[PDB]
Amino acid sequence: FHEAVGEIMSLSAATPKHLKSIGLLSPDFQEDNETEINFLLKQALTIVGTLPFTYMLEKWRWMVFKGE
Ligand SMILES: [Zn+2]
Repeated sequence: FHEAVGEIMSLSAATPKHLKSIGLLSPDFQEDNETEINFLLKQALTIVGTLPFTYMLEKWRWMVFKGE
């Protein structure tokens, strides 16, 4: 829960909608469907990248500690 609450803020803070309202991103900047794809893939390579590895490592550790 702690890390989830810490990460939800970072997820929203990185949106171009907030950036163009905070002044760092110029208002005359329209996000394209390709930049959205690039950002989503960059996020995915971390989020969905770390999931199967985490599950497999935990399954292996649980099966080792259980003696199977
Ligand atoms: Zn933290």
